[PDB]
Order: sequence, then C-alpha cells, then structure tokens
Amino acid sequence: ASSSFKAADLQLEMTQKPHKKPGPGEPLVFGKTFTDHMLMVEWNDKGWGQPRIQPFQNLTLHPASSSLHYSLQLFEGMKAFKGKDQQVRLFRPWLNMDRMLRSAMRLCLPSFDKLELLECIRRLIEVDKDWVPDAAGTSLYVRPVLIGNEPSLGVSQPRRALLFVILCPVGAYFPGGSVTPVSLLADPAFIRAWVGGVGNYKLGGNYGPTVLVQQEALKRGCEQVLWLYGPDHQLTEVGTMNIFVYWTHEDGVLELVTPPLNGVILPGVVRQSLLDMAQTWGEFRVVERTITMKQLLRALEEGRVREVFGSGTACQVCPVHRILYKDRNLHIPTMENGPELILRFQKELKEIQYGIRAHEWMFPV
Amino acid sequence: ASSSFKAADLQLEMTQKPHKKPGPGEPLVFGKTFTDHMLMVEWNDKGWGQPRIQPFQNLTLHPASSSLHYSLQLFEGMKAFKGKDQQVRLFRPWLNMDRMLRSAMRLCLPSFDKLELLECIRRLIEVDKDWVPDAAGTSLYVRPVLIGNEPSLGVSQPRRALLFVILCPVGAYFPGGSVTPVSLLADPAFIRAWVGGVGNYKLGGNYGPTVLVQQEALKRGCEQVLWLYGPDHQLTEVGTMNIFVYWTHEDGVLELVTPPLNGVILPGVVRQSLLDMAQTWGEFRVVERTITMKQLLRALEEGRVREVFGSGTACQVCPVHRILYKDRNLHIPTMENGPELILRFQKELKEIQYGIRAHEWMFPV
Ligand SMILES: Cc1ncc(COP(=O)(O)O)c(CN)c1O
Ligand SMILES: Cc1ncc(COP(=O)(O)O)c(CN)c1O
Ligand SMILES: CC(C)C(=O)C(=O)O
Repeated sequence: ASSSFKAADLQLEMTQKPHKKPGPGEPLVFGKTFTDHMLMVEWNDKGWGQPRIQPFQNLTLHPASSSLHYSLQLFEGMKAFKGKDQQVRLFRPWLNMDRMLRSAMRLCLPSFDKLELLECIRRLIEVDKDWVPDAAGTSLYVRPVLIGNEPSLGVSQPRRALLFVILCPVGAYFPGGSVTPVSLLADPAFIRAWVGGVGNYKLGGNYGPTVLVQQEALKRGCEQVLWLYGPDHQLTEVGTMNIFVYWTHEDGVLELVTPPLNGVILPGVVRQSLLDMAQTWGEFRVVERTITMKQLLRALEEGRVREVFGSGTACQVCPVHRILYKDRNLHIPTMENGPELILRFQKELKEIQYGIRAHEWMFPV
Repeated sequence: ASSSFKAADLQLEMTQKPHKKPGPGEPLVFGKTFTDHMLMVEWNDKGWGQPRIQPFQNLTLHPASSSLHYSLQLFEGMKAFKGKDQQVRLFRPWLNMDRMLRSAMRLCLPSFDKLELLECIRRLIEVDKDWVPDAAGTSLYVRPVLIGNEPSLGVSQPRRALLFVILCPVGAYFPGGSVTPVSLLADPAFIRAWVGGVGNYKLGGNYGPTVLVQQEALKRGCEQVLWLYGPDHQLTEVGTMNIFVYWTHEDGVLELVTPPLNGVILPGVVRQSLLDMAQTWGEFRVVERTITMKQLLRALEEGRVREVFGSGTACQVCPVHRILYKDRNLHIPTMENGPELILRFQKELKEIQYGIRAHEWMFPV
C-alpha cells in the first residue's frame, strides 16, 4: 500500500473530569470500564487527518455509515502490563499491528504505518498510565478499531474511514491469581468460519454470529465453544482463543500440537508465542497439524492426553477439563497433570510481561 | 399493549431545515441522497422507548458500542412505489418484516412487533411522501436498521439496542427503459456464506467481505459476482440478487429453477414473488433445486438455456449475458431469447407495483 498519518499529532486535549479508578479487589468486569482518554484519526479524500488524543467521548456517525450497514469494521486486542517500578510495557504489539493491517486490506480500508500507530498508542497509554493497574495478574486492555464511514448505501470501498483506540483496565482473569479450567461445547452444527472465508482476520463480522452459540453453550452447561470444522470434525479454536493439545502422539512421541494457519483460524499472538517458547526449549516435538475429534477420543481412551488449553490475550493459557461432544461429556485430565506445561507457560509469560526478565518481546511504556 | 414500541409515535419532530429535492437535473444515484426525516426507536433494560420521527441527523454512539466491535447489526431493503393516481404503496413489506425479525433473533437483538414497525414506517413515508418520485421505474428505497449498542467490550447479548429507518429516492435501474444485461465473475476462490452459517440473514457482516471481491470482478471486466459454493461449484446468489435459470433441463422438460433455501442464500422477496407468479401461471415447471456450473456448462452447449437473471429489490429482474468462469467467458443467450420470461415478469411486477392492477401484495401509503 501507500503511506500517511504521523508522530507529531494534532495535540492532546486532557479531561476535565478524570473518572474515579476501580478500587482494590472489587471492580471491573472486563470491557465495562474505560479510561479518561482515547485516540482518534480520520481518513478521507484528503487522506489521513492528524492523530488526536481526546477525552473519552461518543462517536458521531452518519446514519448510512458503511460501518453499520456492511460491517466495514475490524479491531485489535492487546495488553500493556505495569510491574511496580511502575514501568508499563506492551506485549509484542507489532504482531497486532501486522494483523490489523492485514484485516484492513481485506476490507479495503485505508492502509497506515504500523510504527506510527504504535507510537500513537504509546502516547495514549502514557497519558492514562495510572489506569494501568499493578496488582497481580491485572493489566490494561488496548482496543484499536478501524471502521468504514462513507455516508452511502452502496456496498463499496469507503472514501472515508475512522481509526480509534480506547482502553480498559482489567482485573486478573483468574480470581485472586488462581487458575481454573473451563468446559467446552463441541457441536458440529456450529460453524464459525469456512476455507476461503475471513476467519483469519479480526473482523467484527466474525463475532456477532457467535453470540447465540455461546448462549447455547451456557444452556447446555458449558462455558465456551470449541468450534469444529469439516465432516472430519477438526478442532479449530475455542471461543476467542486458539487451542492446544499436549499428548503422546500416535507414534509414541510426546508433542505440543495446535491447528495450522490454514485460513480458518485467527493467528493468535499468544499462540505464536507459546509455539516460539516451546520450540526454543527443545524438549519435545512442537508442531502445527490438524487435530480431529476422532483422534482426541482415541488418545483419551489410551491415556495419552496430558493437557488441553486455549490461548488468548484475555486468558493467556486456559486449561480445559471437559468437552461436551455429541451429548457425551469427555473428561480432560488437564488438571490431574499439573497442569505442568500450562503452569510453566504462565510463569514464563508472567516473568516476561511484568519486566522481571528482559526480553525483546516487550515494548516500553 | 406489548414489549414492543407502538405507533404511539413520540410525536414527530418536523424538520427546520428541509433538504433540496433532487433537482431537475435528474441525477438519482442509489443510496446517496436522503430524505428529510428518519425513524428512531431505542431499546434498553426498561425495554423499547417511544418511536420517533425526527429530522435526518447523525447517530451518537459510545466508542465501545457493540454495533461497531462485533457487528451486532442487521438491515432491510424495500421499496415504496408511487402510481400515476399518485398513491404510494409498499411492495410486500410483511416479508421484509418477517426477515428482519429473523435476523434480529439470530443476533440476540430485541424482538419487536412487525405490524407496529410497518405502521411506523408507513407514517415515516407519509411525512416524506413528497420525496417519492413518480417518473418511470423510480421509487423510494426504505432502509430499516437494527444495531446492538452496549457500551461494553464483552462479546455478549446487548442490553441496549437502536432501531432506525432512513429513506432514499431512487432513479430507474439505469435510465433507459430497456433492460441492459450484466456480466458476472464466477470464481470459486471467494466464499460468501456456508452451510450452518448466516447467509440466510440480512446481516451487515455478510457484506463487508464482498467489497474486495466486487473490486476484483471489475478489475476482471465483470460487473457483479456470481457466488459459487462447494467442490461442486453450485451457483448460490449473484451479488445482491438471487439467481434464476430458465432452460430445458436434463430430462428435456422446460423449467425455471433457482437455488433452494438451504441456509446459504438470502430468501429474497422478489425471488419468492417470481416463484409465486410462475407457479400461478402453471405454464411450465417451477422448482427450487441445486444448480451446478457443470450443469450450466453442459446446458449452454446442449443449447438448452433460454434466460438467466438475478432478482432483487434494486434490480427486480436483471438479465445476464456473460459469466466468466475459469478464464472461460460463457456467453449467455438471454437477450437473444428476447428476455421473453424476464419481460413478462417485469411487465407483471410494474402493473402490480404502480397500482394499475389491484393486488394483495401491495400495502397502501
Ligand atoms: C477467534 C479468535 N481466535 C484466537 C484468538 C487469540 O488471539 P490473541 O492471542 O492474539 O489474543 C482470539 C482473540 N483475539 C480470537 O478472537
Ligand atoms: C445477498 C442478497 N441476496 C438476495 C437479495 C435479494 O433480496 P430482495 O429480493 O428481498 O431484495 C439481496 C438484496 N436484499 C441480497 O443482498
Ligand atoms: C447495494 C444494496 C442493494 C445492498 O447492500 C443490499 O440490498 O443488500
């Protein structure tokens, strides 16, 4: 693509009524509390306007905005971590920028310079540094969004777009820093994405249809959805997380496996990070390969499965203890195996994310 | 008295700044020009607020609005026609209401009373009746929209929603009384919807991903996209229209066939109308059955194809003269069969829609 929008931006406008911050231990359900400022950048015929940090405020959109009629919208999700020493760091933000730009191109939305956006986010997080908690397992969620915005009903490439970023302080995913497993509903009737589709982009359209399915999972007594694909019932991803299986494969070899990027699953940043980390250790086979329900079943009977977990920004490494498939509950022995791999992954990530050990994956303040 | 807003139209706020009506220079371009008023209804914990007809104005949305992060958005599209007798009438609006409510339920958005919405739309059109054109082949396009509007980043059932309707005066589908055919790009690389997905609901998320594909079609010299599905390359729908084929099938029996409502395609109101009409005549076989590229190819060279066309609100019966499949340009003999069936359908629909012959399909003013 081409380039635009930069570092030196159309200033800062600070809030006149800084909101009261969550209180120790009680507060924040995820995504309900927002900080004082936000980033906004407009794009049109004149190209990109100047970036701006402004008080958190509502958006003003023409009723025919393509963002609301034809889902010309994409978003990202990443976290900034504060380790007392009060230093704040973003976890591998570049991968989120790479992903956002790919999503933008898929929807014919305007390209932007990945590094300028990162610096702009850096400046915003800076203004709201104090919203960044520091208690154990807490963080600041960063939500960048790009939407089409042509006041036209034709389905077409917008000639106007808006980019914005808001922040949410977040509690520790696991109550008081424990770790609890989830149960998953695995029903083939449900299909999140298709080959040749857009499941590998973080487009809002991928999410809206899952609301009803997640409701079913709850009614069937499960907490999240394990999305299956194909006549083969391949495991693809779980909820808003990639899925991993640690077991002794059929050839007698102990491995950490996860579905490959074939176009149906989202290239998760945590997923890539767990692959990287495990390969680096070099203690067992690490591979990206298709996993089927049929293989999972035979593995569980022979006692070859050690741990199964989801990976994502919300819950970096999430153990799974049960899967309800075809009306029959499969017990997943994850917790009775430690869960050793999961705990090491969490510790390594904690040490890296909270600055206790230097690492190129972290981006300062 | 129900958990639905009531045509208890929270007064009308007439406009204090009328827009200039499309000037004599007759340049009606689809969905670019809007009328003076709009309908707006808000929903929350207390339920549906009172319906309101207000001046056309921008929407005010919280930056975390679920409509913009997770595509909790759906819409409709229908037309009001003005006869020479000057009466305005809506074409089978009830089917659009049924479809809108189905879409709403799929996205866990609030249910509403179909008849109340229809009446509110009726009142809206009445206010802006002077915007309804009456030159040949013109009409008033009605765009109802329902969006989630929770100021929360959690992917979940919104607790706040907004329903609105805007109107667009529309020119003739290409202002030259004679139907011009379109060419379509048929490439299996692009997949719009899938079995078990949401292709049978009018959700904005279905459209965003087509923008890039429609650009390719142009880049390749075609005007619209014929969406294929399966290893079998089944014809599904074309652009924003259902597809029909009139030919002598493989049994030598003359017939009109269109893909069935298997969940992959949108149940078009015009489509259903053409089926009904053809059904009623009883002059030839009318069926809903799978159509494959292999069968079309084999028929185009067995010389059994008479006419192929798309059907939709924008272009009710649209002839097709060419399909580019695999670098292969297939000539479709539609126009040389002097769009006999297409012409008859156009003739009948015009007489019904413009009030020249009374019909239960039309809804007054
Ligand atoms: C469908 C889906 N799959 C996987 C993930 C995990 O991605 P990440 O590690 O980048 O947060 C997410 C969360 N973005 C997701 O929404
Ligand atoms: C994908 C798609 N299919 C079919 C149609 C035709 O539907 P209708 O006849 O109700 O306009 C449309 C236009 N609404 C469409 O967008
Ligand atoms: C371009 C218009 C026809 C569209 O978005 C639709 O009707 O679905």
